[PDB]
Amino acid sequence: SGFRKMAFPSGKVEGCMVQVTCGTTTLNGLWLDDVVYCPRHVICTSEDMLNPNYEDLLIRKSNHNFLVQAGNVQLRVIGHSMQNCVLKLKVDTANPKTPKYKFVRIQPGQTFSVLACYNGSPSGVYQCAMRPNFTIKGSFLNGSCGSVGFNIDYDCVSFCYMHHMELPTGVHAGTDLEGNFYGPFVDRQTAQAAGTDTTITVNVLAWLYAAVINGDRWFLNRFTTTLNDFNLVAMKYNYEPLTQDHVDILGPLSAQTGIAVLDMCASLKELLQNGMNGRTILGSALLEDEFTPFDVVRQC
Amino acid sequence: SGFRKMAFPSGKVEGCMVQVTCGTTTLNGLWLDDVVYCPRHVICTSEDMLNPNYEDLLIRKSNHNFLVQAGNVQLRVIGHSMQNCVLKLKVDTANPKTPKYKFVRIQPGQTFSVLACYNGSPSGVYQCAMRPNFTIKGSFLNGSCGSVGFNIDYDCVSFCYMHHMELPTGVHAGTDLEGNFYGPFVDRQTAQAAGTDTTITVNVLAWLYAAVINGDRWFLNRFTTTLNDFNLVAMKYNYEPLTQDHVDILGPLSAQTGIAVLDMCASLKELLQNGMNGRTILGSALLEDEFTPFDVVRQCSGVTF
Ligand SMILES: CN[C@H](C(=O)Nc1cncc2ccccc12)c1ccc(Cl)c(Cl)c1
Ligand SMILES: CN[C@H](C(=O)Nc1cncc2ccccc12)c1ccc(Cl)c(Cl)c1
Repeated sequence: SGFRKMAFPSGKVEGCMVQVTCGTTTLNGLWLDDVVYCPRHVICTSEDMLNPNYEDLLIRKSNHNFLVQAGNVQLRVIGHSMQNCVLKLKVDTANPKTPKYKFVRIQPGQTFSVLACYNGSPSGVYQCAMRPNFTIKGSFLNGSCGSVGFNIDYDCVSFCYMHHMELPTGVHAGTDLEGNFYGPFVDRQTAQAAGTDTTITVNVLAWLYAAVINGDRWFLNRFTTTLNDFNLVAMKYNYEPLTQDHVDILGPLSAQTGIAVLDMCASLKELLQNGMNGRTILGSALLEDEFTPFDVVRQC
Repeated sequence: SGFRKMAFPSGKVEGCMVQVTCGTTTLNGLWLDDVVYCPRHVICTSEDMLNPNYEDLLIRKSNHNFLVQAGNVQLRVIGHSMQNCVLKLKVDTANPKTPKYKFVRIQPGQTFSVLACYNGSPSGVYQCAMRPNFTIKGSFLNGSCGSVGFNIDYDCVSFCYMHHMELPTGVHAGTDLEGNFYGPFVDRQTAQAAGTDTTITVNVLAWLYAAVINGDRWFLNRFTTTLNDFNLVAMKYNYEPLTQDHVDILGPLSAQTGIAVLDMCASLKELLQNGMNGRTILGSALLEDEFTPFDVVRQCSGVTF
């Protein structure tokens, strides 16, 4: 019993964190095999940030401009290339702690663990979701760029995010491990703003199922609803519309608790109209949307 | 920016998790040097648990009854002894991944990271607080016993908790790494209940400072209060009393934000009597009490491990 926001054990990712320094900029790098991945903005100065030509700046760099440090050992950069917004530094030593890994691009609503690092040293691990507006609500300070988001499948680390920047509202933007940004963001100091964020409806529903599995039932009702009637109410509360894919994904939890998806949807509709009336669900006074259906099944 | 419930990196602890099997029971063990620590109830069956004489049960066990597995390698148990509610299995091989470590007993209000394990395999990490009633509001399924709680201080792991059981309300009880239970709990299948829990006041204050550091400041007011007036109001809302030690510990945060502790106490006093008025603090509608003052400083300053 119990329900917690739970991150994956970060050990397999800690053994990959290194420090990458280019000139006056120091950030984190992900050392996998003989390659160190890091945000390409490490090659930027003060002048080339509003409108940098990364292809031009990288052509001017030599292997000896990059200083890579893994623990108390300096790694030798023998090559450099750019893949989208990620810089790839070939090194003359393969990481002996390289776990089994994949690079995966996730969709909004998906969750992952973040290993926040500073100077190649892991400082904390927390759980995040890719917001529908493609930002993440992380906890990051200056020097955290290059910190990675990941999930663990048995023994395999799926790297899904690399931290690049903080937007003016305090939310964070980054890329997958192939350097493609999540969202309409660019690694330029140009005026950027996250779109209005919305609630991940399928995740709220999965969390309501987790609460039922844990013995919370006060929010349940005898109503059901149509998917269309639910979406029309949900959207007035800035909730994402629920698709037939989401209803199918909630199937196992529905079978486990004996509460049909559209029956749980009607309970969600009531919570939105009423509020919690001084009550909590799983120790929370707000509806939690950072637990996917797969997270709930895994944890329960 | 941002404020998250954040656990310590669990890597140094993952390299110590092993599987301990005794008869039909399989749980987790903590392998440090040539010793594997695990809950002493691993030697019990369902019948033994009702009224267990652990000293008598352990005397009947031989080293070969314990099956220890580190990854897919079996460790050979060359000795066994009991220290309070923890069983210590001497093995022939010292853990090469043994980090710098200490065994520490924590106080209520203190926080720590839990590496939840099943069959000696780490499955998740989360941050939690030792409640004033000495339970932890964890997330544990069957097989999680032997999962450990820890903090990291520089490059030293301080092991502070080992999971033993789940109480009828769904909250959890365990011991320090010397086998002494936190709280008035016993490792026997008997009627047990956690005492009425209270809020960790010093932690709520630290979290209010974290919110101010993050720009969330609607709850601040012009008022201050005496420590005595604050504690009289706090006592009525099931909040732990705030001591002069707590006021001193909140000092650096008071200096950083420009909000004196008793000034923040007057904000908390109003929040308790009037509520949040439909507003949130750090995206939460409840006052969060599982971040210590040190956790807030560490997170809002980027200390690494
Ligand atoms: C110097 N790196 C920053 C950046 O946002 N860096 C940070 C990352 N995370 C949190 C931070 C909190 C406070 C201050 C900086 C933080 C930056 C600025 C603009 C662009 Cl376009 C890019 Cl790619 C990067
Ligand atoms: C076999 N260990 C169980 C126990 O409570 N085991 C669990 C520990 N954590 C979470 C659980 C969730 C669901 C089911 C079991 C869980 C047990 C029973 C009574 C006593 Cl007195 C003791 Cl010491 C141990």
